[PDB]
Amino acid sequence: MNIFEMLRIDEGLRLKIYKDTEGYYTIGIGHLLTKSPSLNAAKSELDKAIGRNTNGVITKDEAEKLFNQDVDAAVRGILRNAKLKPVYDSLDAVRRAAAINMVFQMGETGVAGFTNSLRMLQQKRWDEAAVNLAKSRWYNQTPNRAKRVITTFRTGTWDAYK
Ligand SMILES: [Cl-]
Ligand SMILES: [Cl-]
Repeated sequence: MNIFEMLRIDEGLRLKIYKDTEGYYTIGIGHLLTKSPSLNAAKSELDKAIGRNTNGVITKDEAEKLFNQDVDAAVRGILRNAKLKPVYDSLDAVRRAAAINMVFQMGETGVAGFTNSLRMLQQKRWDEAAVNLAKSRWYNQTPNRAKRVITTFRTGTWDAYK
């Protein structure tokens, strides 16, 4: 298992514009297009992301290209962030994947707001970070996915995904 397989499980694949759990226009493997209610605004972000006239539909290869870019941008956002980088460097490989999953979902600004959880992850207080992570809008809105990520941070294994 790895970050690509983990995120593909959590996010799914859809080849046609759709609204995510928040009601935002999304396509591919969790690639957020725009928070605006306008479908025309989403189609135009899509054409621009892909470099052609999509009419709201993309192929599998294009979905995978966006996906690759987004995973890469999530990693590089972690490393440029003063709050995230120290935590990330302190973690083993499996739990590093859990951090990327969260950033991918909620952006680096969002995760960097999990100050107390971050401090506990850094101190390797796994059970306590799990409890504090669960006290969040994130967990209450998307509990199945959140539990999978929390379990990964708690155990250091891919068990929640196997
Ligand atoms: Cl893009
Ligand atoms: Cl969920």
